[PDB]
Amino acid sequence: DLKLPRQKVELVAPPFVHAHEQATKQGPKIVEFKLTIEEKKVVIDEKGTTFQAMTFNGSMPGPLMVVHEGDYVETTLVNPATNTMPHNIDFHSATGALGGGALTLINPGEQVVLRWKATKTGVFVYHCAPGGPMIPWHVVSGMNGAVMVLPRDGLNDGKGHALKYDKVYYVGEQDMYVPRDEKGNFKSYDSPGEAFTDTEEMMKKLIPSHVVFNGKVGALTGKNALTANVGENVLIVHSQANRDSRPHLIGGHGDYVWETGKFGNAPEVGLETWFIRGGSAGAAMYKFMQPGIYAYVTHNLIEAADLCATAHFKVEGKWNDDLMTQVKAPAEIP
Amino acid sequence: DLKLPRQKVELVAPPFVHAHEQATKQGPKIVEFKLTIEEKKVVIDEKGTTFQAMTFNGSMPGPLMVVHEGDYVETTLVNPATNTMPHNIDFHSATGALGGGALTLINPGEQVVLRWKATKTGVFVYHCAPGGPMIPWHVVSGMNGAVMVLPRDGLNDGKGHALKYDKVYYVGEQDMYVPRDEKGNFKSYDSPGEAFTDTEEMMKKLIPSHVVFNGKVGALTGKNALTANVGENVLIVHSQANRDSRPHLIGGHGDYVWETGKFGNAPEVGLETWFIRGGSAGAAMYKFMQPGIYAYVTHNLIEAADLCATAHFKVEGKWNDDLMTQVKAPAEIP
Amino acid sequence: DLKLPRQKVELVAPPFVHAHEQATKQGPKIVEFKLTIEEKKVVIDEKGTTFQAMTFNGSMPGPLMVVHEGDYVETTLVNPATNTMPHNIDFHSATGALGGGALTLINPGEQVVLRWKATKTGVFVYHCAPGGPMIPWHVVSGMNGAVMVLPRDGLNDGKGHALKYDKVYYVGEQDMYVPRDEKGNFKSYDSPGEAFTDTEEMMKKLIPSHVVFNGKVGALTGKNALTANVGENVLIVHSQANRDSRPHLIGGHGDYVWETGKFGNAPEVGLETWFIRGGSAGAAMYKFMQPGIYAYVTHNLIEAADLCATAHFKVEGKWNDDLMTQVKAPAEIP
Ligand SMILES: OC[C@H]1O[C@@](CO)(O[C@H]2O[C@H](CO)[C@@H](O)[C@H](O)[C@H]2O)[C@@H](O)[C@@H]1O
Ligand SMILES: OC[C@H]1O[C@@](CO)(O[C@H]2O[C@H](CO)[C@@H](O)[C@H](O)[C@H]2O)[C@@H](O)[C@@H]1O
Ligand SMILES: OC[C@H]1O[C@@](CO)(O[C@H]2O[C@H](CO)[C@@H](O)[C@H](O)[C@H]2O)[C@@H](O)[C@@H]1O
Ligand SMILES: O=N[O-]
Ligand SMILES: O=N[O-]
Ligand SMILES: O=N[O-]
Ligand SMILES: O=N[O-]
Ligand SMILES: O=N[O-]
Ligand SMILES: O=N[O-]
Ligand SMILES: O=N[O-]
Ligand SMILES: O=N[O-]
Ligand SMILES: O=N[O-]
Ligand SMILES: O=N[O-]
Ligand SMILES: O=N[O-]
Ligand SMILES: O=N[O-]
Ligand SMILES: O=N[O-]
Ligand SMILES: O=N[O-]
Ligand SMILES: O=N[O-]
Ligand SMILES: [Cu+2]
Ligand SMILES: [Cu+2]
Ligand SMILES: [Cu+2]
Ligand SMILES: [Cu+2]
Ligand SMILES: [Cu+2]
Ligand SMILES: [Cu+2]
Repeated sequence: DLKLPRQKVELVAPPFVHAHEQATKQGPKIVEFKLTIEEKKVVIDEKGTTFQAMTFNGSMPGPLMVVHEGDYVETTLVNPATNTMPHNIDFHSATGALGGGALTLINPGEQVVLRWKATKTGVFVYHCAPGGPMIPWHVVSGMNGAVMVLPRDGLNDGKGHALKYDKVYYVGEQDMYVPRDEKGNFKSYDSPGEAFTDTEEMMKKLIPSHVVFNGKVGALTGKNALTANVGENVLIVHSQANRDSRPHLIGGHGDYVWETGKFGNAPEVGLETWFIRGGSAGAAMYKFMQPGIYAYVTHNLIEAADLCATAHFKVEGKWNDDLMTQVKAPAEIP
Repeated sequence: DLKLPRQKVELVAPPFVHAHEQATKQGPKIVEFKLTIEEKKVVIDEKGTTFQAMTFNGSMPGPLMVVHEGDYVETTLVNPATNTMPHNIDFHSATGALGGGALTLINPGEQVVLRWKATKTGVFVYHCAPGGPMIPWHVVSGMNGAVMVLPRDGLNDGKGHALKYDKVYYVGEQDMYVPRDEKGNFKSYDSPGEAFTDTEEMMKKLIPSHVVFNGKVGALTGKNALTANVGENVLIVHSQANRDSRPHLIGGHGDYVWETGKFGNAPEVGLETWFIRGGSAGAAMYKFMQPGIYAYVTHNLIEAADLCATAHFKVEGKWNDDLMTQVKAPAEIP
Repeated sequence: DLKLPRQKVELVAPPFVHAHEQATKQGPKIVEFKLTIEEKKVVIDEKGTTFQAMTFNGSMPGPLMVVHEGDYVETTLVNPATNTMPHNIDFHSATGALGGGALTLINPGEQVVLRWKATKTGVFVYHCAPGGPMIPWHVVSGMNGAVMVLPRDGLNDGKGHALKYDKVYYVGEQDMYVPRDEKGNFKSYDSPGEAFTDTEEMMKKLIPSHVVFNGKVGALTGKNALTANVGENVLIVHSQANRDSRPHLIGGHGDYVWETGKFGNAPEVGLETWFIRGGSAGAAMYKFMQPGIYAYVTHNLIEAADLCATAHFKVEGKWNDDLMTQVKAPAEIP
């Protein structure tokens, strides 16, 4: 059958990304991944609101999988008996059978092994899609992540120059729909099944209660701020499986941006704000020039500041007064 | 006056497209079309919800008109006396007089003949726009379609290679605003006029009750699924006259995509999901690689699965195990 | 310290733009601007609805600032003692300190002077961002504008040809959130502070009551319509600091469009409708071909016609019957 070398990957939780090569001299391999589904009640904000989450590998988003063009991605999807619902997986990077969804439906207690050839480069969403109304419900419950398919020569700028990142982060954005009771408090539920009727009613009204990165308000702040140093080129992969987003690095730019997320297209340069279409992943790289704190947001600022969609970067290095300076500090008007 | 050959087109209902050439050796012609407006009460979902529709040629969307750059498009717009409202037409492909709207206002019982030169290539919306608050109301009642203006040399990839499609489909997406009564059932009305006050109130809240393709939930499924064979290159024109959409072919890609819809720009390649700005048409071509059923959706999955915005393709041919295979069918976890 | 020539600019209120060069033989300068914040109650519609606005220089949007790549932009931001709140400024064109926001927080009675180097070309949002939930509130209260950073050689089409505009207009789009009382009338408030709790509650629901250009329904109509002549190339800069928009010139096109707004990228050509991601500015140029009235809208037509987002152009010149003609005026159907 398929006679290529096998390579296992140990996935790591977002926003971090498992170790990988950008450019590689390896030829095609069968790259082996395991995703174990976990349904669990989680806390999504600083007020203690709870949420019936459904996850790949315990996280929102599911972890970033990284391969190269022409690799074969062999995923063991596991649905333990401790879960209540069937689940599957649709890879937007894959060709056929509803992205794999038609070949991966598993009941609690089952697993399945799907292989797909990575013929399309870029960052792509993966998500659960059991069928019918279950599709949006599983997705907005957290069951989505992304996979990055790099060219074997690494990234380029479309003008012949290599673009090498010093680090990569994966920001998965999640629209969440938590119903409220009559007096206006968020509801808690004993199971995903019990949450479904109220949650679907809200979903159909198309206004989320929360829009978060990495599964919670504030997830990518404080101890868990993203980091960089002045001089480092950082790739930020952003996904949104269900709803549009408009990423922006406050105090920075997107030096090279693939907003549609596909490396067969040259990046755009020098963006302020870019656009992640719901159902996609995109990527932006930026070389930090200034130390200090940055915020990384969706630039619907209501969503960013009030519904949860803000991350921070803490950046080390030397301030550049040529690029920016406070000529006169705040003072009384003359 | 204008001394060119005249060619009549027999329009066909969406999602099909009237016969045309891609590349042509014909020079400019006056291409003659007729659109007859029909106001009618229709059923829009499988529950039997009704809707006061306003249409060009009896369909939602109106039919796709196809011409070549430099042709003159001569449209006889007819508003029969059996209708209740005035109507007109604005072609986004046309130059001057509000796209034609300022030259085509016709009362019931009248017709008008407008000619415009097709100086801009791409796919474009056309829609009714009588004036003032009537503009959105006529559009979201169904009065919109599209027109495709092909280069005379056919389509290309921006790198010198021809792109020829084997077939083309037109998917018109419609945001609909059907009010509900106090207990939560959709309302029915005796005329568009009677539907207006409740419908406008809802419209201004910017949340549709239904988002459909080809005028109804399920229109492009079952007997009426789109079709292809493995090896066929299919062009999918997508329009949305009032509201954004994010098309996605589940199990496929956009091999070549003009998301802004204009053929003077090279297509993007290898997309997962693309973006149709409200007030526009875009186009994507894909060469099918795998047989089976595909879904074509807007990738707000709530809209797709719960509000109506899903089409199917049924594709014939041989499965390609190199691209995808089920290595191990669902089984008990060891 | 920084030993370059200083040049003062006298800002002008939108939609007009202060005098500037496109291509220039000047080298880098320190270009001096002053922005004075004004909190004020204004009328936003033809019904007399009032609104607690917060502005740079008294206008919504704040005025367009125009410089060239490599200039240094030195802004004196003034917060008079007659205001009630602290304020600051974040330039999306700037690098470091949250775009300047971390260096410009001023209480009523204070001013501050910030300099930033214009290292990124394009049109960019600037906006207030005091911190936390105040960020969206100040922005949607009106505290946003834009800055254009031109290449020193002026604009080009990406194919070696200069693009010179005959005039430029700045259309700032504002999503506004005015609460209603129980019977359904818009509320009035005595201060921004008093408006905050009801306004934030509404904001978080993500549906504006009004979407306007230049601060009011109808602002860019009648006496204050935009103007052009047949043959003139007009640049239209469009910004939206918080929420997406989809500009469209009814009866025209975007001949050259930078929808992401950044001049290091070639423009797209021949668009019908383009997309301004919330948190950005973009630009479109069009050479008028036909006289008469045009509407310039967001092509969510509900927003355009019903919530306020329509401007007009009045264009002088000779009608071109080759491009469009009414072959037969409205007449009884035979
Ligand atoms: O960045 C992708 C963009 O760059 C071009 C060159 O303009 O092609 C480059 O990237 C391709 C994909 O990695 C390489 O195959 C090619 O050799 C390299 O020049 C464009 O063709 C492409 O759209
Ligand atoms: O696909 C459009 C894109 O292709 C280029 C070549 O890079 O031009 C091609 O298409 C034009 C429009 O059909 C032809 O006139 C031209 O001859 C052909 O090379 C780009 O200029 C254009 O943006
Ligand atoms: O329009 C920007 C686009 O044009 C290209 C040429 O294809 O570069 C032009 O514009 C640059 C920025 O103004 C100039 O530096 C350059 O000399 C000029 O050719 C592209 O490289 C660019 O993306
Ligand atoms: O109190 N129930 O929503
Ligand atoms: O610049 N950010 O809100
Ligand atoms: O305080 N920084 O976003
Ligand atoms: O990294 N030095 O501050
Ligand atoms: O703060 N005094 O100038
Ligand atoms: O029952 N009327 O909405
Ligand atoms: O892959 N589609 O939901
Ligand atoms: O069952 N297919 O979408
Ligand atoms: O077309 N053959 O299955
Ligand atoms: O289904 N049994 O492995
Ligand atoms: O009447 N108060 O909303
Ligand atoms: O063409 N404009 O609605
Ligand atoms: O009447 N013109 O929009
Ligand atoms: O400008 N002449 O109508
Ligand atoms: O209006 N009469 O043909
Ligand atoms: Cu699932
Ligand atoms: Cu999907
Ligand atoms: Cu009409
Ligand atoms: Cu229109
Ligand atoms: Cu402020
Ligand atoms: Cu900002």
